Amino acid sequence: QLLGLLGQAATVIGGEPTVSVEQLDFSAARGDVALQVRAPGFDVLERLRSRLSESGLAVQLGSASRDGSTVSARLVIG
Amino acid sequence: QLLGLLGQAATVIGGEPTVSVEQLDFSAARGDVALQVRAPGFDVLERLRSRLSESGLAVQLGSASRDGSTVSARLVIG
Repeated sequence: QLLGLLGQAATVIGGEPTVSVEQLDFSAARGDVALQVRAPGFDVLERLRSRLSESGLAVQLGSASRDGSTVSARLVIG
Repeated sequence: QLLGLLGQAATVIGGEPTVSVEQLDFSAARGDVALQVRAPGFDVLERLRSRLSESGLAVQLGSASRDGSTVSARLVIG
């Protein structure tokens, strides 16, 4: 079902213009979608996780850290 | 400017239910989306390429080979 999931996540992440997707990958073997994202701050990552989850997606937000103007984290979408 | 790219590709690929996405990776450094797909036959991969291109996506279909019941190839979008 990692086809509606992709499209839905992409639409939700597009509703957060300050979020950038640096890398993204899925494998059938692993079973989920992993995204490396950057955002101006942690509140934006939390909101994005909230929006993905609200849309019905299983989402995990990895540990975030700040470097300069942005924070970065790994998102896992079921 | 590729969240819609991925979202659009997911919709087009979803219109080909016999195609399976085994792996998918994107990288901003690379600048495109690579997909490892399988399908029952080459005609399905060619139809999928045609549909992605028809939808307005830049698409390249790598060399395909058969193993057992399926063929496999690499798709590059963007």
